[PDB]
Amino acid sequence: TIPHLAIDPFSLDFFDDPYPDQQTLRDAGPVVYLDKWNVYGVARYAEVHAVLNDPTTFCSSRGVGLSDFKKEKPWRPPSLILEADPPAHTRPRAVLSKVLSPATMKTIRDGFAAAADAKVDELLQRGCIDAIADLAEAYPLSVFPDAMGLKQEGREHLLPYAGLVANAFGPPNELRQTAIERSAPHQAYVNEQCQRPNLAPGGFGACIHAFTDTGEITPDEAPLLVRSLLSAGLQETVNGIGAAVYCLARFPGELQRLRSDPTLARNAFEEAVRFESPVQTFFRTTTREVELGGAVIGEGEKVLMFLGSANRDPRRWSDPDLYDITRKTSGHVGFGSGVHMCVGQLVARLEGEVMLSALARKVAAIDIDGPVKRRFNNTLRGLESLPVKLTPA
Ligand code: HEM
Ligand SMILES: CC(C)(C)c1ccc(C(=O)O)cc1
Ligand SMILES: [Cl-]
Ligand SMILES: [Mg+2]
Repeated sequence: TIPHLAIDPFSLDFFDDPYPDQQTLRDAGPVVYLDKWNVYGVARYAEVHAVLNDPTTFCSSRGVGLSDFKKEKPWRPPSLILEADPPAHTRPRAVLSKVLSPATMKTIRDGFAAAADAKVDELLQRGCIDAIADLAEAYPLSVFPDAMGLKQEGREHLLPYAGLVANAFGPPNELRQTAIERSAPHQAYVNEQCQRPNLAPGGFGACIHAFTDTGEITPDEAPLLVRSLLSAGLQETVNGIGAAVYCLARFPGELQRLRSDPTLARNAFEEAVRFESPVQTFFRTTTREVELGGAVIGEGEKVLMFLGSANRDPRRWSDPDLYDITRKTSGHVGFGSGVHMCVGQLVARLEGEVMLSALARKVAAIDIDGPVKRRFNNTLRGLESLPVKLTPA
């Protein structure tokens, strides 16, 4: 009754162009079985949304990668938020929500915007730049480590550690094996920066450590909560900003609309997150037998959610394969949905908004002027290099 498919969603060919295979996955049925990895798959919006919003049945504490923590040891100690279920998830989640709060965003917004404007001004002096290394990577690196309270030394480990974490959610393929082989220096750096003395006053990390006396978390939980922000706090936003620049380069009519109304910056970024979904896929594990999309799934089964596919499902979206900066983007699952929905999304959206606002006000044209290079990662979609010429307004 459930269709079996041989598509490998973690193959290099799939990463190179996932969209035809994602249509095949959607159109085969609401629930498929992926014989390559012995997991269930859901690629339509409806089932992805349903799974995300039923955490009791589709749990996260057995891992949100392929590996089942009841069967195998996690490669690093489990995240106290991403890899926890309610109720243990609840109070650490509340702490991170209050650390990355609206009030915090108000404190840091003016500086984040000034740094975005300064970066675009600097790039316009060069003209021909790499929109990944010089913009999508450089701008978050110029604001987020400082906002964390990290020292200057060792920041070159941050993006490698993030890529390692994302690769480690995948199956035991070459991408994952090589990531773990290379992991030791990045992991050593990140774990050390999680200790209270290494996080500057007033930053996100210091605030986590200050939140250890309310009955929500204890002092020995704060290092791993800092680790969560150093796992997820940079590379995903880098990919989203790079995706937005890629979209504006490929769809010049949308850059023209954005220039005419820079208040579209926040939705232009949200639409880039829907369109390119930096986090492509994520797993749950069933805790009991469940009926989903007419299929009966037993206990202890891995369920692979295709977030990027859900964000391009024509059952949910009109013209899903168009980049439309005035689209009603509410409801996309690029940040997840439900109790685990990205706790850092205010930071991501702030960074993306103020960068796209700077581009909207300062740049007249964005022309690709060199070979575009994709980065392959088991979980993340993103570019390695995006040569562009920037024309000033
Ligand atoms: C465009 C950028 C980003 C994207 C696309 C993204 C995507 C996601 C997604 C899909 C989830 C849900 C995981 C799940 O349901 O299992 C998530 C959760 C999370 N994200 Fe983000 N994220 C981004 C930026 C950030 C930032 C800037 C931070 C930190 C400052 C962050 C920290 C986290 C954490 C800690 C969680 C776990 C929340 C929980 O389990 O309750 N992310 N993210
Ligand atoms: C952004 C993603 C969903 C990939 C993420 C979230 C949280 C963590 C953590 O370490 O808590 C790691 C990665
Ligand atoms: Cl680690
Ligand atoms: Mg090798």
